[PDB]
Amino acid sequence: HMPISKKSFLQHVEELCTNNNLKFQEEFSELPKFLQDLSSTDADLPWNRAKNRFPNIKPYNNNRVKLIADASVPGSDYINASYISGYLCPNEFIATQGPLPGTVGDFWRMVWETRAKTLVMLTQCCHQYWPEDNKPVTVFGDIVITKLMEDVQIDWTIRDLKIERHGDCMTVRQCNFTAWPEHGVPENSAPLIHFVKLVRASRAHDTTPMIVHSSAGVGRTGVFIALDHLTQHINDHDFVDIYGLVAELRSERMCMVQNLAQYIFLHQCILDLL
Ligand SMILES: [Cl-]
Repeated sequence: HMPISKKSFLQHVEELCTNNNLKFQEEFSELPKFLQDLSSTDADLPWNRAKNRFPNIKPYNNNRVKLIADASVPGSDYINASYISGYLCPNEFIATQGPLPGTVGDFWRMVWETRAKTLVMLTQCCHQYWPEDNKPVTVFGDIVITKLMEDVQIDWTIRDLKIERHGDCMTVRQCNFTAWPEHGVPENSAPLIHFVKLVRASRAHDTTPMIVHSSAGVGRTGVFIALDHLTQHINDHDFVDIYGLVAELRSERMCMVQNLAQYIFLHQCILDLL
């Protein structure tokens, strides 16, 4: 196993595609779904199981996002969310599922406690966890959310939200990509790549994470985080290692880049960029 040079990349992909994606499938089937010997037992505890949309998609104990715990309430520290490294720093991202109705409060508690100023939503539209224009204030525990603005563009919608607790407050920008097809991957890579760049340009200049979500927090979320890595990488280097990147992402959250179509789409994006 080795990274692939930019000059060799198209030939590499052509070889993977031949004989009905024979080698693409072989390769993708080589990647285990999860890392052997990293526990995910916290996510399997009885008091946490209803906080997971899919019983087979769980964060690892070591890098799950831990909410402030109440010692008298088991599971008060739990959300199905994982820290994921970015290209320039560890813990740049949190990969999470879109909240379940019963974990909306937990989701906003995560936003508050991590001081996250940017959310990336890859679905439409799956529970709306932000206020409606006609009911623009919502309350979860001691956290209050106020919708401040909405900006609907062709391939995404931007929403600014105020979050407050005990009078302290923060503004959070939600970047909601709206151009992902109901089935399969985007036919055209350009809108998603533009969205990746837009999100990065909007980010807070502090060490706080960006929260990225999709239904399971692994498929579309994995593609988005992988593209944010790959787009930066190819500006600094003349080789690319999508296989190794996915193996690293899976070492931080099981099943990141969940299916062969998503894996192939990452290669198509690189082809389009070169
Ligand atoms: Cl979602």
